[PDB]
Amino acid sequence: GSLTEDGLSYKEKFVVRSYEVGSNKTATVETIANLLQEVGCNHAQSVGFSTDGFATTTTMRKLHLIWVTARMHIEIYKYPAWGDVVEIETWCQSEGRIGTRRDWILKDSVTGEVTGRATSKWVMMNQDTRRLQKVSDDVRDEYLVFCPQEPRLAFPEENNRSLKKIPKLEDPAQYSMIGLKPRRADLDMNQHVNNVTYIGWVLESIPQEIVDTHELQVITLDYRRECQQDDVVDSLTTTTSNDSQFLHLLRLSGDGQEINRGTTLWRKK
Amino acid sequence: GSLTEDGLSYKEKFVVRSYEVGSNKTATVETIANLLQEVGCNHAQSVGFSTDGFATTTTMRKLHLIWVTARMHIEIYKYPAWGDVVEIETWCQSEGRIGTRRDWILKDSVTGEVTGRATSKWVMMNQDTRRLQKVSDDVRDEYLVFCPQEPRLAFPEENNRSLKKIPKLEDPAQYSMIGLKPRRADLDMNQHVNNVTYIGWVLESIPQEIVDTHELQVITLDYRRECQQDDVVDSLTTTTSDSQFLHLLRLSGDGQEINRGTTLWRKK
Ligand SMILES: Cc1ncsc1C(=O)N1CCNC(=O)C1
Ligand SMILES: Cc1ncsc1C(=O)N1CCNC(=O)C1
Repeated sequence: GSLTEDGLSYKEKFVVRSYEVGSNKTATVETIANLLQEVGCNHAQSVGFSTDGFATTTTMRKLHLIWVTARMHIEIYKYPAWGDVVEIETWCQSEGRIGTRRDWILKDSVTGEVTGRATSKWVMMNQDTRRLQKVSDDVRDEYLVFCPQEPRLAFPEENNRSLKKIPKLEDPAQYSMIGLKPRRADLDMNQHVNNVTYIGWVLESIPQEIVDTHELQVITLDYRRECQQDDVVDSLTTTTSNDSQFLHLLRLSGDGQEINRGTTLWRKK
Repeated sequence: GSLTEDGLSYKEKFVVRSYEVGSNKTATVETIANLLQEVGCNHAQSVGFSTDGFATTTTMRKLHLIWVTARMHIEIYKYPAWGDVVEIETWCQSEGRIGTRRDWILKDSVTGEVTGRATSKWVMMNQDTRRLQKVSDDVRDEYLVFCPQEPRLAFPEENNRSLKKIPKLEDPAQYSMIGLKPRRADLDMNQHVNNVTYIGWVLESIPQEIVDTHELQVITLDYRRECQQDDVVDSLTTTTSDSQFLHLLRLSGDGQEINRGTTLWRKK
């Protein structure tokens, strides 16, 4: 991988692995999400961020602050097959005091065509108190160093799916998968549950017949609260709709505390 | 990746990923096991095996046969850190009518030193009846085309750890993790639970304090029966001792054994 000529974005190629594919012999959405996270991490290292798994700036370390995901939105047109080379371009942008955004474009390395796109919103959090906060002036000035100054969006459109409000699923759910627990392979190097695991848990309550007959086209996931290593999760899904749409909810199995909410759009194979 | 000059082994380089590492910022044993499986699949594709996830020969397809894992043994001296390049060399060998073996050597790409080694035993199974079989004359002939004819072993030593008999853990277990279930990311392209998932489930019953203070040096795992997509597993562990453990994976309900194994850990 490497930064582009202007030093304002980063590109990396990946060869899709045997264990990274599903029944259709193409990359799962979890493999796509792991690759987005990997290229994001390589971009951060290349522009001088912390090499400790937290990707913080100098001002962030002085104030004991970290970036936490608020939303992930992924749209896939073609999933790369086992053995194909996918090229992913990524860049960051500051959104005033709200937070920051990381965007991605996925391409077929051979044809050069765009096969997918993604966007993620990140918010500032104090590492100690776990309280969300606004982005300060000094942090906004550090982002100018490596971010394009004219707006560059993976999802530019006037009314795009990436910015839609997601409602809270009402009981009873149409489908459910209960008692989901993370194992050590679900944790990152800092022992927090990997953001990609929440995607897999959301999808666990989609009926197998939908997965067997449809391709996942869009997924939008809101991150409300973290699942801990010793927490147990319930994944709930209700149909909201040639195209199938679902509303999703992840909550703690005990008290029912919400951890994530989201939506998926599937098209017939 | 590519076959070596003699066409009897295969080499591939991997850059260790951010999500592939543990708290020590080095590759987990599950990442090592996934990389062994990946280079194994690339080797099979390059020597003309089926490209459907089963890696069968032409006589295996006519007889409706597939290879199933009987044992996996991995010994790691140094786990590669996040961003390091690891080089893995793999080859196969026929063991008469018993089955076949796939062996691996892991090296630090920069220094050229051996940082680990692995060996796996595979047995023939009829895909329809699920009955184990011996390897027939015709499939032993096909293995001669891409396997070294003089013995090449990752664990050559007589009476080594990779060939030891593993006992069955007796209740009560000292430690346990119950109610483990596979999700879709645990399945392979043919919807069977990935062999690497069983390694993770074995390790789930090791106390966190052992993981925090020790490095895993050796793991030997026997595969007895497959966990299905709708099965629930209990992982049991008892200390037998350097720290050594005896492990058992069994179905949550009736207690049917699926795997048994051992691990050896060294103080950090
Ligand atoms: C530079 C940056 N700005 C907003 S997100 C982000 C980033 O690259 N990451 C990936 C690693 N860990 C994180 O928490 C965030
Ligand atoms: C060629 C060969 N011979 C014994 S094991 C093996 C092998 O490469 N694999 C990896 C893919 N799927 C399998 O079932 C076994």
